[PDB]
Amino acid sequence: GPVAESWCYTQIKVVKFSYMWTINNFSFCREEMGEVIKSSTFSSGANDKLKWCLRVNPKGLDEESKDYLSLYLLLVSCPKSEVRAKFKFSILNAKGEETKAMESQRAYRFVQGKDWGFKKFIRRDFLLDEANGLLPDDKLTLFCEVSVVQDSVNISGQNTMNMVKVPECRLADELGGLWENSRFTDCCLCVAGQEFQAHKAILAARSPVFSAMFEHEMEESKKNRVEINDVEPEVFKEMMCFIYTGKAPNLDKMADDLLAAADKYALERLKVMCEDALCSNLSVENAAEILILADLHSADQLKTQAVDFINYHASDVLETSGWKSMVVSHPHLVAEAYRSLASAQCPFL
Amino acid sequence: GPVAESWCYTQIKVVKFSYMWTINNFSFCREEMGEVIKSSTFSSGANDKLKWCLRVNPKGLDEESKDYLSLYLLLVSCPKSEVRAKFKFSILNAKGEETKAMESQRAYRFVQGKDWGFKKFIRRDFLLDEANGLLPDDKLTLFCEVSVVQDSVNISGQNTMNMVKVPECRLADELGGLWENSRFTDCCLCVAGQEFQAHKAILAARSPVFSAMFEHEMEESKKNRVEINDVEPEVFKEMMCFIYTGKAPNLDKMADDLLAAADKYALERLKVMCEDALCSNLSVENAAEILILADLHSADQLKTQAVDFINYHASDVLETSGWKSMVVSHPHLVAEAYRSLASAQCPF
Amino acid sequence: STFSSGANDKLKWCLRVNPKGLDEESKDYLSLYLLLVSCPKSEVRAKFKFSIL
Amino acid sequence: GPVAESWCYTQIKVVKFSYMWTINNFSFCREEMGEVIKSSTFSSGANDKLKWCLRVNPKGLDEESKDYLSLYLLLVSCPKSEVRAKFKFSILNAKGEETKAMESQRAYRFVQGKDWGFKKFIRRDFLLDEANGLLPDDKLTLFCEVSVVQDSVNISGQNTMNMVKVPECRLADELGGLWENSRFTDCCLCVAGQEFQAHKAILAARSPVFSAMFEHEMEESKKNRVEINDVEPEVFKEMMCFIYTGKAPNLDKMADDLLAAADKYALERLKVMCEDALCSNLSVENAAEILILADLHSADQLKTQAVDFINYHASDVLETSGWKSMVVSHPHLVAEAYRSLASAQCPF
Repeated sequence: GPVAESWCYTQIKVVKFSYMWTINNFSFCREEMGEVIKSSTFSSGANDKLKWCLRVNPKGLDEESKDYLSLYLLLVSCPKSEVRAKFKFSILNAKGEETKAMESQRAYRFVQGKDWGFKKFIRRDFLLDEANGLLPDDKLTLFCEVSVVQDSVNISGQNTMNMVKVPECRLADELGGLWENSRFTDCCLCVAGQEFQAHKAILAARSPVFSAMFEHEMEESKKNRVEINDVEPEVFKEMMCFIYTGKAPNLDKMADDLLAAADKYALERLKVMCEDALCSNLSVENAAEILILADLHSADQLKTQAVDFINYHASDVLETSGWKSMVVSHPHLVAEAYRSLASAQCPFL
Repeated sequence: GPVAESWCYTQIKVVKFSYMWTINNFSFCREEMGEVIKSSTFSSGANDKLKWCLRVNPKGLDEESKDYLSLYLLLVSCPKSEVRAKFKFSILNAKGEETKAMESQRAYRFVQGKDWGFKKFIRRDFLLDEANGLLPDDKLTLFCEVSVVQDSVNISGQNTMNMVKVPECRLADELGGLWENSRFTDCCLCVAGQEFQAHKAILAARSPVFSAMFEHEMEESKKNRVEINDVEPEVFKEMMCFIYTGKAPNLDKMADDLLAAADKYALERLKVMCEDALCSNLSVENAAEILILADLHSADQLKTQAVDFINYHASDVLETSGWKSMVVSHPHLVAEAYRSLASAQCPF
Repeated sequence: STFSSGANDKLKWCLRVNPKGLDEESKDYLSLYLLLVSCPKSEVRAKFKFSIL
Repeated sequence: GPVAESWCYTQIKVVKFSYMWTINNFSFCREEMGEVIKSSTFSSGANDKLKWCLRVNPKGLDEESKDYLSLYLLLVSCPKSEVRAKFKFSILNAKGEETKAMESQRAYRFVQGKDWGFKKFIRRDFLLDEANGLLPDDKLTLFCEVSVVQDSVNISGQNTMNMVKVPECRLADELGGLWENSRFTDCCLCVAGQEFQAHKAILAARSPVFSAMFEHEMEESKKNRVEINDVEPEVFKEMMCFIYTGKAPNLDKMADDLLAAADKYALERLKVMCEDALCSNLSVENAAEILILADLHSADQLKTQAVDFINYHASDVLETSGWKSMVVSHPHLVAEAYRSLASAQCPF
């Protein structure tokens, strides 16, 4: 049984009657063919508004039956529009067990005055026979079962999926919020006159450089009044945003001096983010100073990509005054570029 | 496995419905040829405006369907114009397996009031044969699923290009290193005599109760030392590992008391995480105990799921001795179970 | 669109047309059908008449 | 025709793209069998999201179309899932009429990158012979017209629910009565000695230039009297018969100076609707006097439409003496016309 997410339970209400119909002194039928005996009206607890009755002909109702008992069912009151029904009849013998039971194969509709039943019910001679016990002590016993169907209803239920939904990771969010809110600050940064503030453990975890003068028993002097003079405060605030959160929102406008800050403080992750930022602006004129900053800050991937770019576009780099100043002030780096261009991407002649 | 300069991932959106549909007293078919009986309109959470319905003819649709039960599927609600879907019908037998599970090879174009189905679905006499088990206890149990597709989407990725890449993030690893080489910490706590050390701001960032305890009536006098003698250290160290790392590796072995710790320290994600763990560890022989803890430690959706599980398996849950202790200990939970099962059996 | 009158507002109806047809007899026949979309009672009898302005 | 109590108008929306296409020097087709030359991507103003294009095989697509010019219609990009359309192809002759036009009876299904059309569109030798005149100056021009169908909407118009009805709006009629009956005005103006009567608040309700003049320096001392001595009363009465009634009945007969007053008094809606009249009265013999007004009185859409008319009819606008007067009076208009003509004739 597969699990579903929606389902419907179409239920059609069905009720069952239980009726007894016993007539005494049946051998005194007192009439010839074509005469009926209407029963007493009966119902059940619900809905108690459908009044049923039975008509029975001891002799044959028609010339075709004659030597035949015939039994019918009739409905006399219908508060609704119409009612379809099923029925099973039976003759109770001397012992009381059901014999000669015939039922209806269709759900016949009934209106007030409509009858349904078996006119060819049982042979009258077979009933009047005594060996089968169908007429005990001049009593005729009949067993009536009437089943009534009602209008169909659909409860319908949407089954449960309702699995556990978990929240996302929040550590970056609350640690970043802890950065601005600065609850229970332990150290007071100083940057170009600004007096920033931060904790101690997160810094000594992010940067080996910070833990260098923190592990060497330098707490009571340097932690309260730590002085930093290299980085400007805007970039310095941005790199603590990186320290506490792990994100660099506006790196694209400050990729150079934040790379200088990353080189100073050994934040290798931010080093490679600055490599990322300064890679994707490679124009034919700025590659000289890109090489300058790459060699000054010991960058690897950005330096290699800049060397490949200047080897590709040396037709226009050489005209720039940055390249001439590069050649003058940096003897070794031009030689390194010559080395890389020598045994790569021109060995075909 | 070559690597390319670009990559296109053309994805077709697919939504899979599931549907149970059960009939009682079918042998009283009530009508001749031409009868149709409809089902209820059903849909999943997506998109909540694409409703479907079944439609079955008991005796048959036409004269050549005299000895055939015909089954159809009708689309009743669709805001858009054209929606196509490929469906599969089956019959759950007495045990519950599918029988004549047939599929349509095409995904027909459906519109507002369009029907498709198998007119020659199953034989009438083959269904009404009792030896086949196709009518268990005079009940028809069909199982319906439709696979609906939407307009395909193109992500249009473009890899290689600039070689630049991040060497991920070392945050969790270095905060674990803070567990490793001890720390010049902020505060020394006490867990049943055993000495643990942890910082203050990191606790105050992720826990309202720690921030409430730290800055009120303790930051002036007893800032260094505080004692917790309520949660045992073998789960306490793991809860502090959740505070430091953002995740808990060891949850399923020992979620029975760390969820109590999560309620005691108001960590919402950790509550939900152990809630999911105990939801996966629900079983018949302990569901009363999961209900006891879910009511004791303010779990809500876990309480609802455990109540639903007990409603599903109420026959054998009553046999376990845990329910008998639960009756005399917490009668309100028993009343709540009766309350929920009353709504479950509202029609009957 | 589904339609009914004010009373009793529980028997909703709608129409359906096949512009080309349904079967091989209706290759050159427009077909019009009327169906009942919702009913609270068990069954309802009716007679209908169609027209083209 | 009886009136029914319920009705429902079913509308399936249809839009239309009207298209010109023009190719030079068709004798230089430059290739044999197998060549295609495309067209630019085109769309209409609404919704400006359905992008179509064309393609033509100068020799043919298959061996059955060796002597057939092949034509197809192609859908390059669309935001919706699927679009159907009915299309019609045509060829313009030398005289400017349509010849050998043929269309398709079926609303074909189009999707991203699918073509539809007639491979056997026209006979290549029939185009090649000059007797029919279908190749004017070795150039081919195509008339393409396509209609796109859209989703169904039903308005479901219910009638005879309520016999009562509200008479929309008579407020414009009473405000028109405020001008004719003059209904105890407050401030009496003076237009070239003639006396007109106006109320005070409802002028400033719509006029930004009156709201500034009425409260500053005028209401304190000379509140009853102020003089307008630049606009003639024959059009000033028609102008004031808009601020009250919300409309202008007598527009076209003196739209030449109504727009002159419109930018003078900064009435935005009056300026646009009089720009409508002066755009509708565009012709070759008055384009100079239209453009001089559109430049002196800060018209923008009128100035754009006028210069676009002059660039297209510049063969005979230069013959007019008003153009010669505009040249010697306003050189900047001539410079703007040269700039727009250079932008139009950028490829040459």
